[PDB]
Amino acid sequence: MRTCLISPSSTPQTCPNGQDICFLKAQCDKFCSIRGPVIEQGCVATCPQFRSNYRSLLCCTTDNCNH
Amino acid sequence: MRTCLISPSSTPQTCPNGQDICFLKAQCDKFCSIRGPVIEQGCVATCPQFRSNYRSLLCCTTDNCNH
Repeated sequence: MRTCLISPSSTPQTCPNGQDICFLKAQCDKFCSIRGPVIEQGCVATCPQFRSNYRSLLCCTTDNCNH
Repeated sequence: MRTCLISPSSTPQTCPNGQDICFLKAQCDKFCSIRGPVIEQGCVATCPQFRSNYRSLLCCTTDNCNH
């Protein structure tokens, strides 16, 4: 069913079977002071658990909602 | 220190000690199409779990990011 925006181009793509949630994740690694968070967009079966190094995490259930 | 928006007024509120995450949950009633999801915003210690009636869940760690 679901189509989501995918990294790195933020282009809409069909989700793999069993993954009906779109996500947008901004996470800081050891290099956040050099280049800021890495942005990841994709499909998931379950909204990921929030981590202490996430600037933000959006999970949503409308097509291409993860922007 | 963390400040988050609180529903329904989009009011910035100082989070209590131990709550460093702002969240926005968009949750649908049984009939959602006319008025859209109910938007709940606040401070929280841990990002909430995603539920079967959620159109979106956002967790973030910058002041007033939960919009």
